[PDB]
Amino acid sequence: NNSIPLMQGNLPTLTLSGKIRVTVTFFLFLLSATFNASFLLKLQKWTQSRMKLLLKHLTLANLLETLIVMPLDGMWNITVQWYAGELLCKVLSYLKLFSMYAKAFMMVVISLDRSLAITNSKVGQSMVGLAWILSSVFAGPQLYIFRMIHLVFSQCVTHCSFSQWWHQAFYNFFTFSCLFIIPLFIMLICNAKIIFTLTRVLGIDCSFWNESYLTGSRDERKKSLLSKFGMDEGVTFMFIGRFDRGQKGVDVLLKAIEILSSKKEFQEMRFIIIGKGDPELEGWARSLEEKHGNVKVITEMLSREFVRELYGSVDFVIIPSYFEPFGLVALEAMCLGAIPIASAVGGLRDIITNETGILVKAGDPGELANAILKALELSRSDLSKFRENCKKRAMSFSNIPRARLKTLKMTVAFATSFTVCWTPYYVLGIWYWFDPEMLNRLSDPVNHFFFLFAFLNPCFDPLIYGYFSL
Ligand SMILES: COc1cccc(-c2c(C)n(Cc3c(F)cccc3C(F)(F)F)c(=O)n(C[C@H](NCCCC(=O)O)c3ccccc3)c2=O)c1F
Ligand SMILES: CCCCCCCCCCCC(=O)OC[C@H](O)CO
Repeated sequence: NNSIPLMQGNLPTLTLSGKIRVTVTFFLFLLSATFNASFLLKLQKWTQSRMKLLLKHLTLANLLETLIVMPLDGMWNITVQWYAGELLCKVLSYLKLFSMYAKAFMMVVISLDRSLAITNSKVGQSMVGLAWILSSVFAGPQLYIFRMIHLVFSQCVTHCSFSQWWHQAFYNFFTFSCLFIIPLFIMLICNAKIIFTLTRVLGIDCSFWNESYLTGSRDERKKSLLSKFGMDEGVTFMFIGRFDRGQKGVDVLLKAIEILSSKKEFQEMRFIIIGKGDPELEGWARSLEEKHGNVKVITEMLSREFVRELYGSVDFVIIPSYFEPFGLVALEAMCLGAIPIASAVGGLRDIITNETGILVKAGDPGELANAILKALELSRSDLSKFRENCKKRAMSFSNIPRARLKTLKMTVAFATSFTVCWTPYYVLGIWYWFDPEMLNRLSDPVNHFFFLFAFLNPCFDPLIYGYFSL
């Protein structure tokens, strides 16, 4: 009853505009074929690494899915009758699923290898072998379950092949998951990690944010700055952010300061808080600026050159944020030698280790107060190895080899192309599965369009490599 026309078209006859549309499909077939062909040749002529090893097998599955499904579904078997024989109906139904299982499992193997590469052997080729293995084993049943029926005219269908209704439901469910949904799952997850890396890497201009441009010794830099402002020398914490309520944490710091205000070791501490935003939060800071001469507040925005000034002079960066999935202030800061004190709320949770700063629970004014107190209790011993750890840790987060970087940006493009182009094709597939009478509500122009939109992905893959090839 509720099956899927995987090898059967839905046009009683061929309209003139149908013959126009098949010619237009022939175009996209030709763009795809000659391009993945000319990209395959580029690869062997460039063989006379592993990221090349995987692009060959992806492009090989691209060519294979283009040569099999574009003529089958787009040019030939588009009417409701099967014009070949029973043998070519079981072989072609096999090759159709085989070439699509293979294209997906290649995007899975690349998304998996590159997600690992952000942390030259045999494992490289055992992945793509498994990909061709699974995709050939998963398409096996299509040889037995498809048959040519002539009850009139002939068609290549699964009718009267499964017994119970559950035998067929689980088969088509298995086809959908292992064709699109499960790969999309594995892909989106692996490419989510690569997105975090790229954001950090392409987000720190290390050619600017580095300590080679500073002048002289670090404590000279601090004396000179602390009297530039107009306070005397002491342990220095700094905050630079938008004055926000429930967002960046300036209220937490301010209340933490007022806890630390009438205290025992408050006299040794300097605080430079910087930022503009809501107005009631500035009057709080600026009132602590008149009650205490070791609290400077700067709401005028500064120069790019003067932020690097401070990161490599202050003793600590207080980063009391509520939500910070990337953490670039902490990486600029650490790149210049400053020690971070931040709330474990995202990238700060991942960026600050045990020997690279002090993490605290977010949103608590106290506890931050005790962190600021722990930080000063460990300043009596001169922290030089402590600052080199942040310099090197933040260095790695912000820096990536050029070569491994283009393949990183490449993989994210491959995935987005697959996610974008194949999602409309396959949801109408699952939509049809739940309600077959949905087909009676869709154009021939839009059925044709979402067919072409899907095969934009495999013929633009070669374009994605070439683009990120400088
Ligand atoms: C496990 O399920 C699977 C597995 C693999 C592929 C398909 C698969 C998908 C996802 N779509 C997308 C699609 C629809 F489903 C329904 C409406 C519109 C579209 C559109 F996006 F194209 F607009 C296809 O069109 N075909 C083409 C398929 N006819 C095969 C013969 C060629 C033709 O029909 O001319 C078909 C047509 C209409 C309904 C169901 C199947 C597919 O085989 C599939 F359903
Ligand atoms: C847009 C269609 C496909 C998109 C694939 C995105 C993969 C999902 C991971 C999202 C991670 C994220 O933080 O997204 C934010 C990104 O900076 C958007 O500009």
